[PDB]
Amino acid sequence: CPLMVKVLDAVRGSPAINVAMHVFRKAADDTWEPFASGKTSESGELHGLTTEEEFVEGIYKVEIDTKSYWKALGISPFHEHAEVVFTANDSGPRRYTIAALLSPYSYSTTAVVTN
Amino acid sequence: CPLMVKVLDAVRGSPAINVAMHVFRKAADDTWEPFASGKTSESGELHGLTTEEEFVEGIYKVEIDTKSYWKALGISPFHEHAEVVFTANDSGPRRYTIAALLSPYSYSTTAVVTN
Amino acid sequence: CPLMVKVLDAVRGSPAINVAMHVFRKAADDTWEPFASGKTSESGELHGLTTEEEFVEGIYKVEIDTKSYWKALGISPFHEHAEVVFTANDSGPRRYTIAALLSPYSYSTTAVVTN
Amino acid sequence: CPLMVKVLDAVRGSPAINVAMHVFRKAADDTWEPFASGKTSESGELHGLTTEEEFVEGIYKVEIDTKSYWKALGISPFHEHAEVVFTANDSGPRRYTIAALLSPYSYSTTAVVTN
Ligand SMILES: O=C1C[C@H](c2ccc(O)c(Cl)c2)Oc2cc(O)cc(O)c21
Ligand SMILES: O=C1C[C@H](c2ccc(O)c(Cl)c2)Oc2cc(O)cc(O)c21
Ligand SMILES: [Ca+2]
Ligand SMILES: [Ca+2]
Ligand SMILES: [Ca+2]
Ligand SMILES: [Ca+2]
Repeated sequence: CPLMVKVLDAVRGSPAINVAMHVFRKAADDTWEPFASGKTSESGELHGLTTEEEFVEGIYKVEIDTKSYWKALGISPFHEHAEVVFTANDSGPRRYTIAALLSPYSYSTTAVVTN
Repeated sequence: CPLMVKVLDAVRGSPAINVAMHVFRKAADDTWEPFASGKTSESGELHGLTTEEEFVEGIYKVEIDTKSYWKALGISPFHEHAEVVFTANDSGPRRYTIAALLSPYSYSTTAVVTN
Repeated sequence: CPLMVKVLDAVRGSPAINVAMHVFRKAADDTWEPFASGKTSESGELHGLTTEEEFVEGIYKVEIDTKSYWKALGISPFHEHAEVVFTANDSGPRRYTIAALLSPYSYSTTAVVTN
Repeated sequence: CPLMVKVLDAVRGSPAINVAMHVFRKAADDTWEPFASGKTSESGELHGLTTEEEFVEGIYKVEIDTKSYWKALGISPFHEHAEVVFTANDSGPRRYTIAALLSPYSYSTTAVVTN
């Protein structure tokens, strides 16, 4: 699993379940092409987005639909979504875990990159 | 000053100085048109991006060039930039302060919305 | 003002107002003696805790009563308080701003140390 | 495993390995009694601190020795340690995951509480 996303809810102290996200990859013409999508599980994790072979060097964007998450909980949040944009595999294949910690008016995101 | 951006550096414990950013407003064709830009001051702040009359309801994106900041410090970063996408809404007088706390592999962003 | 504390609320997108805090200085017998205290203003800030002459090198602890804050808002919190423990060091003129961003089950704290 | 701690390094984008921490439990006389200790593994996690039977209701403090971690990497950080203080099991047994994201001048901590 070369790309995994974990989302946590800082209001409830729980995984953020059923959070939709879309991954894009920058094309040679500088447009964002769709790459993968899914939603987080009961553990707040989304696995299986891509494979080692398909996850080539490039600039990737993970768009996490945080607004829909908060609205379903009755909360009108500040952000439309959380965006994570990064260059991947520029020094060879790596495994990426992208984590997001969500509050209505704030989020934090980190990356753990392993060889 | 209806919109201010403040950027902090979590490695140095300092304002993040000379950080470039661009602000975009979402157009009707779902594209991002440039709206304002600047670089942070010695206090890590960027003021004067817009005026009350110009800052109408809509979806705005603040793109903070964090990669160039870490590059100038000789530190290898994860993100291409930090993106803050939000809806500005008219409900009484509202001033928006977007704050971002930067680390090489993580960032946090919050919004302080006041009257 | 060599020491200022700023507290923000990530659920409401606002300064965290009327948050009590106590500052302690570590004594030679490894106990915490009270040094200063106050409550945050309507801007979420607490100034005037100490003076340049009094704020000598040592280990300091800022205990922020986050539990009482969330209780007053009717929101069940995780932490009893938020603790910030640090060494103040003389290396040129130094002003310390401790910032804390509060959510019910999470907090973030940073230090901005300037001249 | 009713109590687990995970520590991440926001400068390197990696688990924070070999981070020492000590857990204390508040006694009836309001002193902090030692409860458990250990260090994080290669995955940045510390498991096996306690058991369901031993982890009774009470106020617990997790003291994470972040200063020693940064110093071994050549960095002089701001904080002496990261402290996480919380009431546990007040509504019956729960499982607690305490996470800390570390930077030299900042840290974030969250809790995931499961039934
Ligand atoms: O608005 C903020 C929030 C910001 C902040 C952002 C993310 C974080 O995780 C933390 Cl701890 C703190 O700190 C600040 C420092 C400051 O001098 C003035 C400010 O307005 C802020
Ligand atoms: O990987 C992480 C990191 C995440 C996190 C994200 C942003 C943050 O600011 C903080 Cl503190 C923590 O917390 C976690 C909680 C958990 O149960 C299992 C995990 O793997 C993580
Ligand atoms: Ca390459
Ligand atoms: Ca309206
Ligand atoms: Ca000295
Ligand atoms: Ca009870």
